[PDB]
Amino acid sequence: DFVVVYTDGCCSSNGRRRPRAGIGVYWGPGHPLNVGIRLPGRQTNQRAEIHAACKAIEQAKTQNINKLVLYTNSMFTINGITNWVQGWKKNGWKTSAGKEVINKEDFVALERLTQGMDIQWMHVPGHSGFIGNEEADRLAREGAKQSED
RNA sequence: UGGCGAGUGGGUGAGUGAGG
DNA sequence: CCTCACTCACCCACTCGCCA
Ligand SMILES: [Ca+2]
Ligand SMILES: [Ca+2]
Ligand SMILES: [Ca+2]
Repeated sequence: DFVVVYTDGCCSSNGRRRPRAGIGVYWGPGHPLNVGIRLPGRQTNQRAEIHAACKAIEQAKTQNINKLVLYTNSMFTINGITNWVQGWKKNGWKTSAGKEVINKEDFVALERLTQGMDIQWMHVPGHSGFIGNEEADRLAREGAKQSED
């Protein structure tokens, strides 16, 4: 009934001068939907993690899939979409310190995708998961090595 | 009061740069 | 496995500064 997918977002030189952010998605051994692309827009790891998910819900919708089990090591991504967003719409998208929520654009994009979607968000220990997370990371790393389109 | 920018030190986890 | 240096961003909350 459900489908299991592994996503990762990386970023070479995160917070440095020339950051390169990539995303990776893993469905199955040699699954043709396995992808590792350079992330357009601002080059951060947090944006890569959110949009690495985003691409998974994107691809699942093109497969008439609505029940998803989504794996990512980003507690930022998981806690934001499952918790913080509801309070953010209520307080005008303001962090605990009163400043604007930086990745609002990415979280709005993510939730817009979760509509009509039944996703079970699951966390992976970044250094203790099995080959699903390990590979998905490798797709992200090699995706950040590419140029944009 | 509104706007803006730095911190403080606990939590969540992430992504890195340089070396053995 | 070991060592230095970071940022990305949020939760909890109380402090400095800047502008009307
Ligand atoms: Ca984008
Ligand atoms: Ca104030
Ligand atoms: Ca850490």
